[PDB]
Amino acid sequence: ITGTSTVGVGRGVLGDQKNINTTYSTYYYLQDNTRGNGIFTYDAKYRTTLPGSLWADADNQFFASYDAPAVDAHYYAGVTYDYYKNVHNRLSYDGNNAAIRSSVHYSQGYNNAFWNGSQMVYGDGDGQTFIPLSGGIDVVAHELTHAVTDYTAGLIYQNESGAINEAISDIFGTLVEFYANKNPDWEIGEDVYTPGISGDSLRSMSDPAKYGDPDHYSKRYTGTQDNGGVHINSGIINKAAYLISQGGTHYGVSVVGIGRDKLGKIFYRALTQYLTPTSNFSQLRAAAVQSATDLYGSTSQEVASVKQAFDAVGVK
Ligand SMILES: CC(C)C[C@H](NC(=O)CNP(=O)(O)CNC(=O)OCc1ccccc1)C(=O)O
Ligand SMILES: [Ca+2]
Ligand SMILES: [Ca+2]
Ligand SMILES: [Ca+2]
Ligand SMILES: [Ca+2]
Ligand SMILES: [Kr]
Ligand SMILES: [Kr]
Ligand SMILES: [Zn+2]
Repeated sequence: ITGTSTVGVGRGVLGDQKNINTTYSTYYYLQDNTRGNGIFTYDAKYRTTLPGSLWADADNQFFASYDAPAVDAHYYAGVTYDYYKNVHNRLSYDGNNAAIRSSVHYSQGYNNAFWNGSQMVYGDGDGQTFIPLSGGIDVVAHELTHAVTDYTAGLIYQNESGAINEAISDIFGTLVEFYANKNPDWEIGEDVYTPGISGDSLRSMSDPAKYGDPDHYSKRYTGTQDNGGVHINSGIINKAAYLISQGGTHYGVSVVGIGRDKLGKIFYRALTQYLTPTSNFSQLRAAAVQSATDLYGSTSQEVASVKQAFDAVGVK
């Protein structure tokens, strides 16, 4: 909408207060004009018709329980935009400052979030499996990263390419969580998953097997559920990424860590310059090796560590 940029204040899903960029024109809308061509957050009103209505508020204060998922979807989309711009010199998901749209209060008791090809969509959860999923910065960044993937490598959402697609979203979701630097970890979704159970999460990158997912190619799933295991076999790539960053010895193979920043540079370059819609795990290894070679040199530690990490998870 046309209006003037304003600054509201509210509380997110976890009860934390934060400022949000809004737009005033009769109402205060969740429209952040400070980033690209805007970040826009919508109310889906417990229905499934998208996007719903641009979020309107009478007083620029967003402290109601109903407001909390919107506050966080809006704010964490901003953090994610900032990460891609400041760290990777990428302007929004398309690289040309496309408007970023999210809808919250999608459906009833909806235990998921997704990119629908055009926007992000967040359920509220059923209150037992999840609380509203936009409360997780890693989840928000995971979802927006699907848009980045779709505009770049275009990894098909099934089988190995789809597991790479998922892992890219978990990797950058985690790197955004570290960028914001509030309780960062290598787990996915811990802030919104199972409010009655402490210390768990949806997936672990450091130890995928803790939540049932493979950590070696010899344990990959090859059935048909979950689009051929895209959220399952992502554990193999997540583990490789974790080892590149943090190091470790895994199934007897030692990896010298190179840190999160270099992990992000290598995988961002692989995603945007080498991966294709049909890339498989072996092709991802080759893309990561080439990316690290471009950035750091063929004789570098970074190249050697990428190779060690993929060796450790059984990907040649
Ligand atoms: C319990 C769940 C939270 C776990 C998992 N989801 C995630 O980890 C995050 N959402 P996501 O990975 O973005 C969904 N992915 C998803 O819904 O993919 C289908 C689609 C394709 C094209 C258009 C619209 C939807 C899942 O879906 O099993
Ligand atoms: Ca209000
Ligand atoms: Ca965390
Ligand atoms: Ca996390
Ligand atoms: Ca929990
Ligand atoms: Kr982005
Ligand atoms: Kr997620
Ligand atoms: Zn995903």
